[PDB]
Amino acid sequence: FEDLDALGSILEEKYGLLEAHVVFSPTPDYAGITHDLSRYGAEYMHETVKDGDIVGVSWGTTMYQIAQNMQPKQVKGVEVVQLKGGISHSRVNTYSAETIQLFAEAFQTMPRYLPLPVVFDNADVKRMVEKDRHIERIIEMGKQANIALFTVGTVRDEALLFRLGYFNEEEKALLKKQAVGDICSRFFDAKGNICSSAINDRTIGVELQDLRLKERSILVAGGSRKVSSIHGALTGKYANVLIIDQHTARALVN
Amino acid sequence: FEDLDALGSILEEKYGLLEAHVVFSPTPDYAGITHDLSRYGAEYMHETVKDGDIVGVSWGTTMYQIAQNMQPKQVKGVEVVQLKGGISHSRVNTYSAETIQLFAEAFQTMPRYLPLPVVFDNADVKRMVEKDRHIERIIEMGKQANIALFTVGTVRDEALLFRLGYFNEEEKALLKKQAVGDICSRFFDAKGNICSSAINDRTIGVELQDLRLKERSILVAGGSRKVSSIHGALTGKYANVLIIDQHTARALVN
Ligand SMILES: *CC[C@H](O)[C@H](O)COP(=O)(O)O
Ligand SMILES: *CC[C@H](O)[C@H](O)COP(=O)(O)O
Ligand SMILES: [Co+2]
Ligand SMILES: [Co+2]
Ligand SMILES: [Mg+2]
Ligand SMILES: [Mg+2]
Ligand code: NI
Ligand code: NI
Ligand code: NI
Ligand code: NI
Ligand code: NI
Ligand code: NI
Repeated sequence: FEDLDALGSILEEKYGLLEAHVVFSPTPDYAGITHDLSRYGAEYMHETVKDGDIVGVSWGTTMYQIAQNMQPKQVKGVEVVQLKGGISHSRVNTYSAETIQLFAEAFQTMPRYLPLPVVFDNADVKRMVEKDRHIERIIEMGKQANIALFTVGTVRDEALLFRLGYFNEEEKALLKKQAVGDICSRFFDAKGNICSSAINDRTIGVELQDLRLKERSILVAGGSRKVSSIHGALTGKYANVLIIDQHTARALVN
Repeated sequence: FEDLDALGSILEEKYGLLEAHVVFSPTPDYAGITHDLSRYGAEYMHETVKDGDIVGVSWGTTMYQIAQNMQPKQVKGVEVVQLKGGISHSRVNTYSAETIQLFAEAFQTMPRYLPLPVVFDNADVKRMVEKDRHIERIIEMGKQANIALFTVGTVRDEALLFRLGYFNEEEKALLKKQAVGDICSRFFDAKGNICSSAINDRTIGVELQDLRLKERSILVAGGSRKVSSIHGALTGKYANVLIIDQHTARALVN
């Protein structure tokens, strides 16, 4: 038995967080953890979002589970914006559109989509694509967002970001060796530093340093497979609110 | 009363078509015509598509109605590919994804999406985007397609292609004055000639001259608002199969 409050305050002081929410999940398996964290993430969002908020959302399996658990809230003037594009160049679907739809619906608004892949083949195309005024507006809304909600990814073989046709096998091998994970599809190492300036320069979406400026940058993540990823993310100070299970919390404190 | 067979053979000889299918629609209103043409289009597709076919589909209100009326067919080895991207930069939705999903489902396959807008801000970005190998593959499948299904659009104020954030007001004014319509979002005049090489050079999707090479290039269109558009399309020889109502057929013969 962990005093979840004790673990929370330890994480808060260790990583300089505004809030650490240690959620009880009875078993250490990833599915079970994720389910419990997604549930509390949805409750936290419902409690937190208020009139006039600009809310940035990520995508992926965690974010879709949170979305699926969202319940409506009577708020006015809320904007919900996609923080990174979710277009795939493979048959694999990110469900980014469905995820943001569910969040926007909860908050009585319509989704502000970012209708792009997150990674492009080269920095020249990225720079030409990002200059489209519609894209610029969406990226600027992502910067304005006072609330950002995301997870951290892994570099496992079946990592979603390795299945979307973005990367060649040399790049995947590099990331598997040199990154611990991604936030919004930007890859960092164990110290939170950007792994590859070249790959980062091919990416359209919220910049990691911009997350540090927000009223709430909320990281929802847990499981043994994400311990190192979370540690990197927190070391980089990319989130000020952490929603985590007690197994993973203990692993980080230890 | 029109002998629909007589009108058909007249259109066939007038425009050098492989097939003209004159569909009876009792009233001249656009909704009524479109419904009847969409229904027969779905039946024609069901009858026509066979094992191994590569089928290219367009999008828009006509194409979505056809899609909604499609019934399944037990065929093997069929590919269904999007002929032009359907991403919008406004809140207006083309339903391109839902349209191709319904066609692919009918033909026992999964959609080959073109995850792009059809028009880009400038020719430089278009050229850089089209070089992505995934995009190249989809465009090449569109060229390989032995069956292409499309409508022709108008240049009315509420034309779908004027509502997607592609064009500034100067460009819309130019197109309204100088084009009669579009096939797959490429604009032509009354003689079937491309209106603007500049706008055409900003467009990713099936090239009009490539439609002329296919076993079946199927144009489904009717209504007084599309008479001039259809005439331009047929004058350019972009379709070898026409599905049209008897009101519009009479207007073209007259
Ligand atoms: C946007 C990509 C996510 O950061 C991550 O790689 C995948 O999310 P899940 O781990 O929740 O699938
Ligand atoms: C892909 C655009 C279509 O050619 C056309 O502009 C619109 O289709 P509907 O006329 O069927 O809406
Ligand atoms: Co190899
Ligand atoms: Co004006
Ligand atoms: Mg549980
Ligand atoms: Mg009818
Ligand atoms: Ni409430
Ligand atoms: Ni450390
Ligand atoms: Ni444990
Ligand atoms: Ni049949
Ligand atoms: Ni003529
Ligand atoms: Ni009539």
